[PDB]
Amino acid sequence: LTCDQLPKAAINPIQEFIDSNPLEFEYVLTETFECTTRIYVQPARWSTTKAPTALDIKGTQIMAYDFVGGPENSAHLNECHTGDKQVWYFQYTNLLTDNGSSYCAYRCNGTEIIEYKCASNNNGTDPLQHQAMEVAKTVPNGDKIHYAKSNCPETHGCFAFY
Amino acid sequence: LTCDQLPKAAINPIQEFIDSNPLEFEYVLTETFECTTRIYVQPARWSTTKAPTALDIKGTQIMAYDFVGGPENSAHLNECHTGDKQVWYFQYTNLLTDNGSSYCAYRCNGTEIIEYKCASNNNGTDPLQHQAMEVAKTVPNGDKIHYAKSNCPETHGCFAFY
Ligand SMILES: *[C@@H]1O[C@H](CO)[C@@H](O)[C@H](O)[C@H]1NC(C)=O
Ligand SMILES: *[C@@H]1O[C@H](CO)[C@@H](O)[C@H](O)[C@H]1NC(C)=O
Ligand SMILES: *[C@@H]1O[C@H](CO)[C@@H](O)[C@H](O)[C@H]1NC(C)=O
Ligand SMILES: *[C@@H]1O[C@H](CO)[C@@H](O)[C@H](O)[C@H]1NC(C)=O
Repeated sequence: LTCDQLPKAAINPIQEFIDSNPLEFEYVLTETFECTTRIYVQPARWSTTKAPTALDIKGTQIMAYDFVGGPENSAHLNECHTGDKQVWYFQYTNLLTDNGSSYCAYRCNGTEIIEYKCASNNNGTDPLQHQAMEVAKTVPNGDKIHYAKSNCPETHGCFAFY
Repeated sequence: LTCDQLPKAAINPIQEFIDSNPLEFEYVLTETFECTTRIYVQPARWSTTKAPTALDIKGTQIMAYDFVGGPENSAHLNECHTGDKQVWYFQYTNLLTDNGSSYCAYRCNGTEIIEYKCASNNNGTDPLQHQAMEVAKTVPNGDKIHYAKSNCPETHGCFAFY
């Protein structure tokens, strides 16, 4: 199996993601998105693209990306500080269940995987999530995929921020 | 007029704030919240306080505060990185109108004002907002209140983030 052959799952309407806030990552590829919270935001009233935004928040640092739909269930992200483009797909989503929400998303470079983000608001207890992670690790460079919360900083009274 | 005598307006239910996302500050007191976007987040499924969170996002930096209600329409904030406490009130709110949402909030130390945050998603066009700012500037230390967006960094394709 190669990264281009992974499933490209249907994307839930944006409000379903917003209603899942806040999420934390359970499995990631590089160190970048360890100990990170995901927040979805609807488009600004003054946005001329009317693209929603994904926020990746790691302590007191934040990466924001406006995103729009592309072909074959892709998300086309524009990183808001640089204007750099990223193309993402979902292996699966399972939002707004009786046990909360999860999904696994990935970014390829051709046949290899270069980033991975499995998110949930149920502490990774959706059996689909572990299952998806085990499939993603089988594509080239998927050996890097690892648990995202092994050594996160101590909290100071909040639950999704530190 | 002193800061303790400013109005302490009714607080809209949290979902009305969430539905106003994203907001930007129009008037602030210190330099801290210049060029800053406000995002409200519902409590995490795993939060034992079930407090919502306010996010103040300034470029790639973020301050998060879980907050709960206190006496006399106060918001009691817990800054998520330090555990430091802040007590806030609203001069007014005007959320989810046909021209969007605005509010002005403040933080006193006794008779003086120490921080001010007027937010909107309509570029400060709610006449209540300019009016509230003109009242707040009359309390001790209100002379510091100023326009929040005079010199913000260039955007790179997004609208509420940079
Ligand atoms: C994929 O890798 C190649 C080789 O380094 C690079 O030129 C390209 O920009 C990368 N990203 C893609 C195709 O999104
Ligand atoms: C979340 O899952 C991790 C890993 O299994 C575990 O160590 C932790 O106790 C869980 N947290 C809760 C609140 O159940
Ligand atoms: C108000 O100012 C006094 C004097 O510096 C300080 O001790 C106190 O902690 C400040 N903050 C309050 C009352 O919230
Ligand atoms: C927002 O208001 C400022 C100050 O009046 C103005 O310079 C700017 O052009 C306004 N933006 C829009 C999109 O109307």
